[PDB]
Amino acid sequence: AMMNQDIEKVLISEEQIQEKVLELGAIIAEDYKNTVPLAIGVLKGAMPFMADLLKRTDTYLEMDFMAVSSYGHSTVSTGEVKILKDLDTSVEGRDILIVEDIIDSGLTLSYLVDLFKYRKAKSVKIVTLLDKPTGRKVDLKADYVGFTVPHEFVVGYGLDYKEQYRNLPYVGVLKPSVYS
Amino acid sequence: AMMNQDIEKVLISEEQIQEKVLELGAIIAEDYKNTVPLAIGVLKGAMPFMADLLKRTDTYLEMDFMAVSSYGHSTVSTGEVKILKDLDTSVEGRDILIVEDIIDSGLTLSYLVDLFKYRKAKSVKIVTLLDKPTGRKVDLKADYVGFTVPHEFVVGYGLDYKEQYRNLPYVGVLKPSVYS
Amino acid sequence: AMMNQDIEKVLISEEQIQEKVLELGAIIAEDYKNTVPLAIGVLKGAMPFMADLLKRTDTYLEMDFMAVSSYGHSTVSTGEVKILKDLDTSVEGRDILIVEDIIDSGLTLSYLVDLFKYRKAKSVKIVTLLDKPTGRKVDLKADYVGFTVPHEFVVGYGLDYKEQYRNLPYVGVLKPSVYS
Amino acid sequence: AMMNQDIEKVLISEEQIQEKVLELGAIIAEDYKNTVPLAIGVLKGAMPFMADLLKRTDTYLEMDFMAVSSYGHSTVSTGEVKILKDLDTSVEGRDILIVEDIIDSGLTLSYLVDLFKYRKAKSVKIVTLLDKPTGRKVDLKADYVGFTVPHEFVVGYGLDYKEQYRNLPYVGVLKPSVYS
Ligand SMILES: Nc1nc2c(ncn2[C@@H]2O[C@H](COP(=O)(O)OP(=O)(O)O)[C@@H](OP(=O)(O)OP(=O)(O)O)[C@H]2O)c(=O)[nH]1
Ligand SMILES: Nc1nc2c(ncn2[C@@H]2O[C@H](COP(=O)(O)OP(=O)(O)O)[C@@H](OP(=O)(O)OP(=O)(O)O)[C@H]2O)c(=O)[nH]1
Ligand SMILES: Nc1nc2c(ncn2[C@@H]2O[C@H](COP(=O)(O)OP(=O)(O)O)[C@@H](OP(=O)(O)OP(=O)(O)O)[C@H]2O)c(=O)[nH]1
Ligand SMILES: Nc1nc2c(ncn2[C@@H]2O[C@H](COP(=O)(O)OP(=O)(O)O)[C@@H](OP(=O)(O)OP(=O)(O)O)[C@H]2O)c(=O)[nH]1
Ligand SMILES: [Mg+2]
Ligand SMILES: [Mg+2]
Ligand SMILES: [Mg+2]
Ligand SMILES: [Mg+2]
Repeated sequence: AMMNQDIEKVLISEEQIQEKVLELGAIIAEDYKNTVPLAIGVLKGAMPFMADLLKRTDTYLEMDFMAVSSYGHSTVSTGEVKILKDLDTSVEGRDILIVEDIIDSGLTLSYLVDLFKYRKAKSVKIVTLLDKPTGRKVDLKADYVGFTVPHEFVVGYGLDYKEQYRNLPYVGVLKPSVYS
Repeated sequence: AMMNQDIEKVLISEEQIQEKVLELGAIIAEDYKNTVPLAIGVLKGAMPFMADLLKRTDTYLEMDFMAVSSYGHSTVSTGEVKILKDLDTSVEGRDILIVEDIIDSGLTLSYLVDLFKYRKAKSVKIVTLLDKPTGRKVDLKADYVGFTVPHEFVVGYGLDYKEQYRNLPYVGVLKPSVYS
Repeated sequence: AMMNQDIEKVLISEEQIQEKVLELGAIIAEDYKNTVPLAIGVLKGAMPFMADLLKRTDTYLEMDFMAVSSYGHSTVSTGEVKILKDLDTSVEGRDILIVEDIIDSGLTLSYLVDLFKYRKAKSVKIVTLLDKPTGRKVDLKADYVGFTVPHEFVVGYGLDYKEQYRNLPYVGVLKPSVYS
Repeated sequence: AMMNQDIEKVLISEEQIQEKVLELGAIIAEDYKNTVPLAIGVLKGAMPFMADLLKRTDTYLEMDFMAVSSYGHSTVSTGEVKILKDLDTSVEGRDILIVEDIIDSGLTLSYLVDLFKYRKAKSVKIVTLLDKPTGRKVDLKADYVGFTVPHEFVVGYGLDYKEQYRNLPYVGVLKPSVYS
């Protein structure tokens, strides 16, 4: 019983992830050299990428995190979600950088973006490791993108199937037999 | 030995409060007869008034509550507050009735008002037991008001000094010897 | 369309509730005359009763509130729940009084009781408006009880059916046709 | 202009951290091969270490997180803290692995340890990257330790001074001129 045996194929190895993280980190450090931004991750999936990205971003910055959950029907259509943990600091006047593992529908993330704008953020940018424009249900594009990927359910490096596989150091596609 | 000894004068007796609450309840019941509104109280102070008001509001309605805290000096400027407990249901398409004990500066309350408007509320109205408009730091008008009271620090019927005196059935003014 | 028309029969009218609230309040005020207890309500159902009870409790006290939600299978068997809003003050050394609308299974409430004991409460007592020893799934008895009632689903005065009827000023039994 | 100029000395380089993390990950993967543990990080500081550790832990596991804050002077005594974000799943019957960046006083961590034991955890173990046992205000031993470090205030790899320097890929000591 080993996780590797559940993966049909690899999409992005650890080597390529760390390479792209090094690239995005250096770009972000230069873009944010004249401000102390508030970098925000949405639990749970964004944590591994956010960890590796920010330690390749050589500039002063603060971290924070938010936890949200679905309301049921309203979340599936407008992205409105229940805030379980709000930010530990105010958004007003801050340059916000949202760090995400993947953008698929974009519903929830667009709700948070405009929420931070309602809270009078100085700016709101997005950096995502993976982008799936296929399943997009609102006009939302990330400012920084590590990889664009097909509409195929992947796992690893923060992305789960029923709360497991988040700890893989790579991203891959599960064998169809894994699903249940 | 007893709280009444700390009270210098009674500003609004229990009898007066229940008379106006009976009045407000009937008005609100008429205004919301063709909708199932979401009646929201902001902890902790609004709890006694919200309880007695909806007891007098003979119409179908749901209850919910929110808890917030300040970000320090940031809240004092725009009223932005940390959400500790969001609503249990979505705001979109709902008629929101915010139940408050008192509106003084209005900073925090206006922030929640436009938060719910950002969340696509069908309508957002405010009913407060006490209105202290002389303290406003923002333009915010309550739609339903029990009493308008002078620019003074009161206590009782939800309103606390250092977390005490909320359980008084009336609204009064403390003797200056109490402040420390 | 009026709520009264949905009630098959009344269990406790408003007059009897306020009478019992006056009785329990005076008992609690004497028992807690030599301490400033922390009175805690569990949202949402306990709010109306907690409001009326504490304003008939003529002694110094503090209020607080907690919000919890179910985990699924673990909540149905052991009462363990997710804390959505924790207390705003520490429990250590405090005399805790939990104010509840009804005790049926007792699972959740016994989890919170022993949680406060784990947090080194000086004492943990319970006051409940209604008690249904029928559906009890753990040995838990309230210290103060307003009314013992049969194993029949009631509504009003904080108790809901699908989030409605909480605002009734009395407790009654819905007509069977109301259910869906 | 750059953070490295604020650092007086590097205590544990990035290369050393990843070597030990690789070691810890393999050990933990062996110890948890016959269970699906719940790996819990305490925000914010544990995020970088937790990310790299589970990347090296080739076994099935779930991730979760908690957020807390202090009650003022009360936390300093028994470590009791306000829960801002509880776990997303129940603790009962689960093998809990708490992932920490550093253990200094141990007050807060011991409180969470016995909280999870109160919630009927099957087991509760602790892995910390850094151990500062000379600062203990309670008897708490970590089961897995990366490095033991002297009684000194460090920064980097999750550890902050006034919310900054978390994003350093190493652990260092600030120049005294930085403290204000
Ligand atoms: N494993 C995996 N997950 C995907 C994929 N695409 C989207 N998700 C996740 O599914 C959840 C719901 O996503 P959607 O709302 O449909 O799309 P969105 O990501 O654009 O919002 C999100 O987080 P969540 O799962 O609700 O939270 P968490 O897992 O981040 O804690 C998202 O991260 C994928 O290809 N693989
Ligand atoms: N006792 C008392 N309180 C007043 C009075 N006027 C305002 N407050 C309360 O003080 C807190 C902050 O007041 P302001 O910022 O000045 O006014 P605002 O609430 O309208 O913004 C609010 O709640 P809070 O105290 O932060 O929350 P909670 O106590 O409801 O939990 C508000 O309800 C008064 O005359 N007497
Ligand atoms: N209307 C009504 N409700 C009852 C009755 N008996 C129990 N409940 C409610 O159902 C929910 C689950 O109760 P149980 O866990 O089965 O029993 P317990 O009350 O002893 O814990 C509780 O709150 P909750 O509904 O989950 O939260 P909230 O409604 O207090 O927000 C409780 O208040 C009843 O006769 N009538
Ligand atoms: N930078 C740094 N921090 C240390 C050091 N030792 C302890 N801390 C952090 O300070 C906070 C309180 O520390 P103590 O109460 O003294 O030690 P304890 O965490 O073991 O109880 C904790 O997290 P926190 O800061 O309150 O939370 P967060 O920063 O993880 O969000 C802890 O992680 C150190 O040498 N350097
Ligand atoms: Mg997931
Ligand atoms: Mg107050
Ligand atoms: Mg209910
Ligand atoms: Mg810190």
